[PDB]
Amino acid sequence: NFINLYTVKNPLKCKIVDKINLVRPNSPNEVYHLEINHNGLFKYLEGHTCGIIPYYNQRCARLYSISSSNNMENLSVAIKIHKYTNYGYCSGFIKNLKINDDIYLTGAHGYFNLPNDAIQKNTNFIFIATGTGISPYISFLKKLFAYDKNNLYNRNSNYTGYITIYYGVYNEDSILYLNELEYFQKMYPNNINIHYVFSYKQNTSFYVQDEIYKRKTEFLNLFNNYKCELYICGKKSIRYKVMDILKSDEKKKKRVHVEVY
Amino acid sequence: NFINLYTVKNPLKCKIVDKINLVRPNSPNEVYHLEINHNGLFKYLEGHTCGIIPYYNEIKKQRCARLYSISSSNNMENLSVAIKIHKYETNYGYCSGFIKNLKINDDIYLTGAHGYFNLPNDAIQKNTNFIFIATGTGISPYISFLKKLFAYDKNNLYNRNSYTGYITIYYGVYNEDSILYLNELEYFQKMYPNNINIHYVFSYKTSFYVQDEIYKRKTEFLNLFNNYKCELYICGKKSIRYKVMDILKSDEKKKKRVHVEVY
Ligand SMILES: Cc1cc2nc3c(=O)[nH]c(=O)nc-3n(C[C@H](O)[C@H](O)[C@H](O)COP(=O)(O)OP(=O)(O)OC[C@H]3O[C@@H](n4cnc5c(N)ncnc54)[C@H](O)[C@@H]3O)c2cc1C
Ligand SMILES: Cc1cc2nc3c(=O)[nH]c(=O)nc-3n(C[C@H](O)[C@H](O)[C@H](O)COP(=O)(O)OP(=O)(O)OC[C@H]3O[C@@H](n4cnc5c(N)ncnc54)[C@H](O)[C@@H]3O)c2cc1C
Ligand SMILES: Nc1ncnc2c1ncn2[C@@H]1O[C@H](COP(=O)(O)O)[C@@H](O)[C@H]1OP(=O)(O)O
Ligand SMILES: Nc1ncnc2c1ncn2[C@@H]1O[C@H](COP(=O)(O)O)[C@@H](O)[C@H]1OP(=O)(O)O
Repeated sequence: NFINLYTVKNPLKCKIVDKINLVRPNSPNEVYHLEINHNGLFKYLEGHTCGIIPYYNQRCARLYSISSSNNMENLSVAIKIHKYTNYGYCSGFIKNLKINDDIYLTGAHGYFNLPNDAIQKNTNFIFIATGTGISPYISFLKKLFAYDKNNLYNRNSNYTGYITIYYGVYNEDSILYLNELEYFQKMYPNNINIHYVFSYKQNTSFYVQDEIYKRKTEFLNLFNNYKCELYICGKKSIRYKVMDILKSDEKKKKRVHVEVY
Repeated sequence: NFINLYTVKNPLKCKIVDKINLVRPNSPNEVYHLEINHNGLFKYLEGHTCGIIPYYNEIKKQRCARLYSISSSNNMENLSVAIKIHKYETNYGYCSGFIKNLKINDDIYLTGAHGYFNLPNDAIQKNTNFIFIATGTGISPYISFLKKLFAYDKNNLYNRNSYTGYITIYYGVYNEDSILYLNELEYFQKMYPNNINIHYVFSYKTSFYVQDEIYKRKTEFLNLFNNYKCELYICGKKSIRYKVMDILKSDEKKKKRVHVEVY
């Protein structure tokens, strides 16, 4: 496996290649996409998180979902900058990062991966996310659809499954990896469908779970009839309402994946 | 004055006196109330947080502290803290697992105090009114406040001994068994029925959270904040903020009266 190949006691020294503002000006969020050069040495599968040790050489690491596929030279992450101005520990660190600065990662973590024969089987997917929770799904799509930023005009994909995405963000200027999401949507309209759920519409609260609930029968159809592998990434609450819909098998629980923070 | 007396560099060595399950069986949560003996050495005002450094000793050199709101009053010998145990898969959060495994009389290392989520310095004398808004462990500093204002003493609950302002509490939790510090909260409502009003918003029951309840009765909330010069506090989830603020919005001196601590 690629898990724990690097730890806080022997982290990988990497370099920042790019740092991009991921949101657009109507967003109340501040989120940076980081392109990180790891000399081909950081090993990972799509869905894995990496740890970043702020100000390394307190030695405390933070987890971040990898937003790139295995085949790509550099790796990437999306980091929301937390504020209370004071910043979160890592938040403050990422904020003052400069291009070509050193950054220390800890070996692959987590098990939020694709089934190992997803392309062969054309397995269908339900991806549910909020905020930065979209990152692993972006890494998933980049793999399944053989994405290439320098070669977007070709395809290239042997994946013929159907992917449904439910994504909750504040507004549309808060949708992360919109470039990619809109691209996949245009290039593969028979393979992918996306429902955005914006929290700004309120002020009743209405979130991504509530949308799933509105589409209960359709959601049940996809999971049951199309044997979708079901993923949840973001708010911890998403769980109960979505799990309830399914309940209303052990063979089924292996098809459900959860990563909340 | 008390901020950063203890740091990650010089943490205060304390003792676990008690460790109590704060929720009741129908709760899906696990949360422990820790009584901590700091030998009068840890200084704080009501509303402050302390840091706990998991696995600290005099292993590896991970000094990674987490903040927890103090739920006791200054006058109490020991200090209180309520910690939700975070799980995934089971695996535990970093500090969560450390607290999970904590025994009575174990060493625990504190930093602090931290924060400025504090009462007005003359609240009792001026009998100032309050609106406290909370979710989950966000009730903690409000418990601290109440213990100071109402002169709470576990060993002398049959005495009145209290402040005569009005406090309105909006508290969002999963269900009844998930109410943290239900004993105290029920004791305050029984003993000071004309000085406190608690509104519970249960998420187990579209979504409907604590802000939505407040938006449901926004005119009365407006009247409380404006007609009673209430100090407004918000502790818990970041989202609460905007829904509540908007009603207030539709300023310069009224922002001195609003307090927010989100996590
Ligand atoms: C499996 C997993 C995957 C994750 N993936 C991502 C991801 O892809 N992208 C992403 O952005 N994040 C992700 N996270 C979360 C991320 O790891 C961090 O938790 C996040 O970046 C905040 O870290 P921080 O050090 O900046 O904040 P911290 O310093 O750890 O503080 C945590 C929060 O408390 C607040 N805070 C800190 N100090 C105070 C204070 N004294 N008073 C009041 N408030 C305070 C901060 O504002 C912050 O919001 C993931 C987490 C997990 C567990
Ligand atoms: C001002 C302030 C006051 C606070 N007051 C309180 C309080 O009174 N009571 C309280 O309980 N908390 C409070 N908090 C939050 C608290 O400080 C901690 O953030 C909380 O205890 C979680 O810390 P942890 O080390 O156990 O989880 P961490 O290890 O830091 O991880 C954070 C979350 O991610 C999950 N996670 C970690 N690693 C993984 C992984 N590898 N894969 C998947 N998931 C993972 C954990 O389960 C956890 O839910 C407060 C925070 C602030 C900023
Ligand atoms: N309990 C919840 N369940 C699902 N989504 C939520 C919940 N609380 C907030 N959200 C939403 O998740 C999205 C991303 O949040 P974040 O930026 O904190 O990661 C936002 O739209 C946020 O709405 P809100 O605007 O109410 O915060
Ligand atoms: N965006 C939100 N705004 C207000 N309350 C929320 C939000 N998301 C969750 N909650 C609720 O706050 C309470 C405390 O949560 P926690 O246990 O995480 O501290 C829970 O009832 C939780 O409901 P839910 O059951 O939907 O998570």
